[PDB]
Amino acid sequence: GHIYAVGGFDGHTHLNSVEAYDPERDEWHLVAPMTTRRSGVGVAVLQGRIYVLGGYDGHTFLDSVEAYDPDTDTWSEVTRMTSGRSGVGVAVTDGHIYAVGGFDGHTHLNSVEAYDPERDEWHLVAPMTTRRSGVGVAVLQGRIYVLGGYDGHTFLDSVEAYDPDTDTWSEVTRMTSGRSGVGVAVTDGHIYAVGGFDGHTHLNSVEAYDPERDEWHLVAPMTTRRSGVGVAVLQGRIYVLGGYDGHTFLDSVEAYDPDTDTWSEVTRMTSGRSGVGVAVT
Repeated sequence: GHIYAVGGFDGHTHLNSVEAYDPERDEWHLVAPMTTRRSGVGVAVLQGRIYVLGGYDGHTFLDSVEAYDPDTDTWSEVTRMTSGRSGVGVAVTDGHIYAVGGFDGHTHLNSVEAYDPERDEWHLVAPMTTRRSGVGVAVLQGRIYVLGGYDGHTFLDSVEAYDPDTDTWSEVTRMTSGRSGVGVAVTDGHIYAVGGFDGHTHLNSVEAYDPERDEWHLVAPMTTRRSGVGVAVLQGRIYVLGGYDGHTFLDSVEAYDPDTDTWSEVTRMTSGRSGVGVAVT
């Protein structure tokens, strides 16, 4: 597999470029660009295609969606979401894509919508309790976990879980820190919350959720403090890409091996990308 880094902001330009990472060659290169510039974009993989949704293009908050097919190196339009959403979280489960929260240009949303492949149409599902943009989303067992974010007032440490079978939300133990712009990975039965911004500092800490014990614990921190990051799991390793450290729009990438609790540097992206979306396919 490859890691795809989608869009983002490089400090001057909202990007429509997309690049792919090969972990054996430890190299990044551009692929075909997307049609729309997008930072704060949500990304998911459904039946081998990469779906990119929402974001901000430099002028407008987007409700538009596009899909990439790696085999043909071609982007195709997909039906629009019910609302524009930047800083949106994205989950795939049951053959559905969920878009969670986000900022529509005026307010932070607690609404959540689902993409129905029966119809190529989006529709709202039950809302979360808290409004959240810059939110991290993970699928674990059958449930969608929503972590952190920003609600317009508070940098959130709270976590909620969605059950798609019942279209209902439940509370989960809060994280050790508020984390807006947080990255999320699931590997080996744990959810990792990576980085973020807590209102005073960008974070290099990383914490892991054990669902057996409903407990968060810190693990080894990354080298660079980062919010607006992309996170991917590939070949047992957690890759953290891009983001913003409070000064610089980052092109740096780090990899974490859960078996050694060790972060290692890997090759930089072709561009700095904050608010970058990530897919593994």
